[PDB]
Parts: sequence; structure tokens; C-alpha cells
Amino acid sequence: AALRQPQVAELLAEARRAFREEFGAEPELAVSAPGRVNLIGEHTDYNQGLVLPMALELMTVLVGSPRKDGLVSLLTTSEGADEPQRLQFPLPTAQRSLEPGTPRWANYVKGVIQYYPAAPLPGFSAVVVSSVPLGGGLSSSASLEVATYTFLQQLCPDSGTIAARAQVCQQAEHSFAGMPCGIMDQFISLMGQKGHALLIDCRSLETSLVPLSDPKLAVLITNSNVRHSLASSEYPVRRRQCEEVARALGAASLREVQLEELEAARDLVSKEGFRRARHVVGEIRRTAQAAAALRRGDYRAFGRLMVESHRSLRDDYEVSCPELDQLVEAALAVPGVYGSRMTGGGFGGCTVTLLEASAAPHAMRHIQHYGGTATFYLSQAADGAKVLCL
Ligand SMILES: O=C1CCCC2=C1C1(CCCCC1)N=C(Nc1nc3ccccc3o1)N2
Ligand SMILES: O=C(Nc1cccc(Cl)c1)C(F)(F)F
Ligand SMILES: OC[C@H]1O[C@@H](O)[C@H](O)[C@@H](O)[C@H]1O
Repeated sequence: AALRQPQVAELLAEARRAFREEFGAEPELAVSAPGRVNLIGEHTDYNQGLVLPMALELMTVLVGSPRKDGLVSLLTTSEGADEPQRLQFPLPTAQRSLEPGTPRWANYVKGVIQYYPAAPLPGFSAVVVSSVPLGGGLSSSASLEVATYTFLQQLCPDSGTIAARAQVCQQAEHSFAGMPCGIMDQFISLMGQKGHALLIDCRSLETSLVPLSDPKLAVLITNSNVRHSLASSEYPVRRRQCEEVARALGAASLREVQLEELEAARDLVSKEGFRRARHVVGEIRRTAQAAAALRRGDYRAFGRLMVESHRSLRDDYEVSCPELDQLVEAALAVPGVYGSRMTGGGFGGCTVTLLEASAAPHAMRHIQHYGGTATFYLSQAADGAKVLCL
């Protein structure tokens, strides 16, 4: 009864309704980009490391039509969007470029338009909707960016690569949302495939599509329903930090650095710095293993590596919060659970629990033993960016 069933036919319906009511015509176009859960490989992406996200059935739909007047008209119905629900603005030019500001939800769309690599980009009308809980750790921002991107490609096809559209979305996040993220979230919103995880090499940008066939094993995403103050603020600090180590170690990134190399170099770098690279360099290894373990389909070693990932993110990288520790520590003591850990950037958001679908009704009865409000998603590994024509 705390479990938010996804309703994706309802999400598109809602979207179509609101559009015809707002603008006076049936929309021509529907796109979706999903939210994500990162199964293992946390704070590795910007250290050119490995990440094992899968796409969620939680998503962000644009529905909309091209305009002859060169201007953009956005209406959002997302519950937690900041006022106003509606912004219009001329397309950028050589002369004027878009500026981030108010409302913030509109900055991600603006961002993508501002860096969209193709021309001529005509003006549009769009309703924006989302079942991705906003600031809940499941990449609402990447779903909206990649949803925008996808809608723009129908207006003006790009002659480019997935990485290029990921980078464009990532630039919008940096410039327009002030969030210096890596490419896991964008990549996965773009490239996810139903019943697969997506093993992303963030040095080479080689990708692997890893079957999650087995219908026994499932994944419980548990929303902590907190986004602590230090989240916004401590992400860039971590990055700056990782940068200095590589700087001091004559290493083009932490990817190339391996743990035997860091152990020796305790004193080349800071004490703070050393306890954090231990996570990155280590993390990178356990994402490889989890990868190789998933192919072998040892649901068990999922745990060792996934529970170890939390410990490392909590004790070493310091991007957990009591609420996460108590959802993780609560899950990892339940028979019928391979393992649990904070997912995405931390200081709040969701845990992810690899468990036997048989014990789903027991875990959701047990957790909601949590000192806070728990929201539950039972996540099929899902499709990436989708167009449907109306
Ligand atoms: O303030 C923060 C902290 C960082 C994470 C986060 C936010 C806010 C920014 C905008 C207003 C609500 C809160 N928004 C997202 N929004 C994401 N917002 C959407 C709105 C409509 C459709 C799809 C969307 O995806 N993420
Ligand atoms: O993770 C899953 N299954 C899984 C199966 C075998 C080994 C491991 Cl580590 C995982 C998922 F996504 F299907 F639920
Ligand atoms: O694993 C940490 C991740 O945090 C996400 O929220 C961020 O957007 C990703 O780029 C990655 O840094």
C-alpha cells in the first residue's frame, strides 16, 4: 500500500489530455526517457570508471507539436515542480541565448535546446510529465533532459552519436542546472533496454547490454523521502578531491590508478583524499566483478559486492545518511535479500535491494521498521528513449 505501481499508459493519457486542453489541438508527438537506478558503480562515472545502471519504468513524457512562430511553450503537470507550471521563450540565436533561472524545471529543457547540435530547430508546444520522483535519486533531471533531446530529434534530426546527445544533456545539467554530473544518468536514459542492465565504460564509452532474464530475482527501490542540505554541496567537493589525487599521482584519472598503487602512495596525497580514492579505485573493481557475476548469474556475490559498495560509500566516500544506512542495514539483515545499498549521488534518495520476488510483500511490510516515510517501486529493468507517433 506504500508501493507506487507505475502507470505509463495513464502517464501518456494525462499528458495528451492536458495538451489538447492547454493548446487547443491534439499533440502530434510523444517521447519518453526513463529514470534510473544504479545497481553498482557509485561515484565512478566522473573518475572514468565503470557503472551498472538499469532504466526504470518511472519516466518523463513529452507530448507536443512543432510551431511556425519560432517560440517554445511548456506546460508541466509534475506534482512537485516549482511555480510557474508554464514558461514560454523564443529559441536562441547568435544574438540572444537562453539563460537558466525561474522556474528551475524549465532550465533542463532550455539547457538541451541551447546545446542541441542540429538546425534548423523549429519552435514547439509541449506538456511535460514525470513518474520519476523529483530529487528522489532516480535521475528525474536526466529523464527530462533526454526526453527533451528525443522530442528535439523529431523536430530536427541530429546526424550524431549517443555519447554526443549524452554529452549535450550533461552540458545542460552543468550550465543550466549548476550540477557538474558525469554521464551515467544521461547514457542510461538514452541507451537502456528492457530486461537488461547497461555496463558503461566511462573512459572508452564502450557499452554492454547485460541480460536480467531470471524472473525470480527482482529489485526493490526504496525512497528514503529525504534530500539532505549537503547533497547539492558535497558532490562537487568529491569531484575536486578525486581530481587532486590524479593531479598529485601523475594519473590521467583514478581509473588507471589501481588499489596496490594507492596503498603505496598513502602520504603522496591527503588523508581525506586517500580514504575517498579507496572507494573509486575499489568501486571500479567491484562493478567489473558484479558485471562478471551477473553473466555467471551468482545472485549471491551480487550482495558481497553491493553490500561492500554501501560500506565503502558510507565509511570511505561519506555520501550516505542515517536514513540510507537504516534502509540498507534493515534490508541486508532480511533472509531472501542478496543485498542492498544507497543508489545514485547519496545524502538521501533511494536504496536498491536485490531480493527474491517471493519476499516482495514481506520486505515492503518490514521496511515501512524505518524511522521515516518509505515509498516503494518494484522495478522491471526497462526501455530507454522512446518515440510514439500520434
Ligand atoms: O531542486 C532540485 C534539487 C536537485 C534535483 C531536482 C530538483 C528540482 C528542480 C525543479 C523543481 C523541483 C525540484 N527538480 C528536479 N526536476 C526534474 N524535474 C522535473 C519537473 C518536471 C518534469 C520532469 C522533471 O525532472 N530535480
Ligand atoms: O540483479 C538482478 N538479477 C541478478 C541475477 C543474478 C546475479 C545478480 Cl548479481 C543479479 C535483477 F536485476 F534481475 F534483479
Ligand atoms: O554514482 C554517483 C552518480 O550520482 C548521480 O546522481 C550523478 O548524476 C551521476 O553522474 C553519478 O555521479
